[PDB]
Amino acid sequence: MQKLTVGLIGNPNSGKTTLFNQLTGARQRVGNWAGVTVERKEGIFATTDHQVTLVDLPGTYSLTQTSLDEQIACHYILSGDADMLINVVDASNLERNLYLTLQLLELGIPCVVALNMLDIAEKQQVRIDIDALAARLGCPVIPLRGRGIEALKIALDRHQANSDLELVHYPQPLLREADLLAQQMSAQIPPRQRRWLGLQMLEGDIYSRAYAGDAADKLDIALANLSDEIDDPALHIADARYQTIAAICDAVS
Amino acid sequence: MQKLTVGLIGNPNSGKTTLFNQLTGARQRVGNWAGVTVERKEGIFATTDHQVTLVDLPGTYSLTQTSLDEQIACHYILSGDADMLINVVDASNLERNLYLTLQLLELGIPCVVALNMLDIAEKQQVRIDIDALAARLGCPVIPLRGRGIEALKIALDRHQANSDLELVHYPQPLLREADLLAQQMSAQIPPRQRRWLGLQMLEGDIYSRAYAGDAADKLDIALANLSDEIDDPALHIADARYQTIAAICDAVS
Amino acid sequence: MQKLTVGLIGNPNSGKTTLFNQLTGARQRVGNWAGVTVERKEGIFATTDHQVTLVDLPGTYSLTQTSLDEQIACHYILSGDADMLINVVDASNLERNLYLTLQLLELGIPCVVALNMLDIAEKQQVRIDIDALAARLGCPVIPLRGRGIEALKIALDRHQANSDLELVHYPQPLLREADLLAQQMSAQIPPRQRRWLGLQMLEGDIYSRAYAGDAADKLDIALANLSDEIDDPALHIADARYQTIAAICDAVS
Ligand SMILES: [Mg+2]
Repeated sequence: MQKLTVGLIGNPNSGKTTLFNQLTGARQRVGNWAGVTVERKEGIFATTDHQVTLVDLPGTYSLTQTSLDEQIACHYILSGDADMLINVVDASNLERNLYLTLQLLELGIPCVVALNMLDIAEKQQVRIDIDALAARLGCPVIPLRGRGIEALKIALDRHQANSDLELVHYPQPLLREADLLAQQMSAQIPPRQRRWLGLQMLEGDIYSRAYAGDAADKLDIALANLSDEIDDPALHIADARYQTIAAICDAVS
Repeated sequence: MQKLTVGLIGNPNSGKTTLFNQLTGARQRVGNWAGVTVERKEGIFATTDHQVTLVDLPGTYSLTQTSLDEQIACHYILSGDADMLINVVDASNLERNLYLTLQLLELGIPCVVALNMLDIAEKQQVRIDIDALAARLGCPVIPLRGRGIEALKIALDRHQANSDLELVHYPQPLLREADLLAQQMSAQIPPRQRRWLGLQMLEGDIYSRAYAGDAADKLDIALANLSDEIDDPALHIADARYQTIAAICDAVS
Repeated sequence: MQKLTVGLIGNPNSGKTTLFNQLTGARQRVGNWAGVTVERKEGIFATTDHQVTLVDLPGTYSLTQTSLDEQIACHYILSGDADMLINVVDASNLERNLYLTLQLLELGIPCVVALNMLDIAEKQQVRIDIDALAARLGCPVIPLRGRGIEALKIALDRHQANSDLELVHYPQPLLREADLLAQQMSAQIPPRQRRWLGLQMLEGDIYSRAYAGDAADKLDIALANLSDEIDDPALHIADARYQTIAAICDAVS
């Protein structure tokens, strides 16, 4: 059976260790994240086609104060160590969850959404439309009797590449700059990421500057172009992302 | 920012002035429709890409007694003045609303559906499936905290062309004639419209004859062909449109 | 009007004679299935494009003890007598119904699902999402005031070919053998069926061996290959089909 490294990532409190313990059972071990004493849990389970190494990522609300759990998930996410991500998403706080989701999706990392706590969503009287959600995100959405798990495993095997949906609608000025920023960036990172990194820099993401290399000192002269062409830049971006999530939610829940 | 002329159209009582006042705020003015003393409200708002001139069309149940509100919406709709239409649709009377919708869709006018009064639909215990509705119509469907509006604006920018769905299933005889009628028609009107006009003439739409030009006096000899090949013609057509709406509704609500 | 032979097939008790009596009214007659005294009801109704000969198939839970109702539906299904199938499916026992459905879909027979007893599903508090169901199955799904019937008729005309969805996710070893089995099989049966037949043989379907011809005595040496490569074979297959239905249901109901 083929090897596959999957990252497990989600918001804190959103059922991420439950999923990990059910998937790996006993075939798990605990180490520390390199250089720190933060715990790194790792595990293995078998799908029809793969033998999967599942790495439990620290629980987080955003990829971009700073935080160590945060620097860890992000650093790992940008490393390419992972062939694919299982994004555990709490159905009963769907909007706040999709924030992390969209980031993974604009990065372009092959992603399977594991939609949980669907019992609480019923009580609280929320219904998500699974497959409408899958169509807007561009990636399979699996609702979790060990059913969800089997369905989740199969999706890991069958899913290869998220659809390119251009999910956020940005001012054209903004994209022009994120792009001009993105060519000052290391060949070492894929295209979609360099775009995302370009946009993060225009948002005031300080952290991201350290991922940008050659594009640190071009933010000021990029902030040159936009002043003409526009602005409120970090404003337009946060907003665009906020409109994109608010509209999926109103369409699917 | 780019200019874009959008028509606003819907059934009376279906929340069409509310939407118009929210979109344009104060940047509106009132004139009269050319040649009459019927009020024509016009307004402007800004999307990410466009500066939109919104023209409020008289409220109507059908494009095809006669009526002046009716002659006005239709005349404007066939003029091409409008780059795009926002079709305000009352969720709580979805079937009766889609009648106007289908007409716009068989005409081929780039169309964004604004699905409102979703509060009344809840109480009355109706749920519409937004994105299944969007897939059957071939055009974005936006459910309206100023959320819906932002989602509506973004769709105006992103939507270019309705999908060609062949939505109504017609007897082949019927289409043969609507088509033979449609070549007797002015180069000045697009293909989809000339087909629609051909069909309207076979339905007994008297009004449409004045849009047909050269194809007035061919209805009798078109009604020649169908007598052989079929009939009940105005019957088959009204019915086909009625089946098409009834099946979308049963599939999405 | 064009001729079209449709088979009507479903589980017992799932409303299959009601649908048949409504579609054909009085234009029905009763005969016996060739060689037996089992009743074969046949009927005719008119669609917009076709004049349909509807043949009522014995009610059944599976295509693959043995049974005569069972041998009859299957034999007819593999004969190609039918240009298309109307699969009547009880919404209130959706999972148990889809078992028969999947078999038709892996065979590749142009299929229209007629989704009934939607009243009982409401009471029992089940909602099916029609068009999400249609998208996963690869075939139109029509929910049945003579509405459903009209919508059903139109779909018969418009539907030509199920989408190829590879619905069940099989171990690659399994498919390798079902395929090697499938070339030992008569040119007389289409590709998708010979694959299905290959898989049925590896499942312990005894009945299917008589459809396989030249591939009877290769099951033992096919069971050669898999022992190496795997196993639990009939296990993996039944399971794969069970996961596939369980995941559609969790996604659409
Ligand atoms: Mg849906």
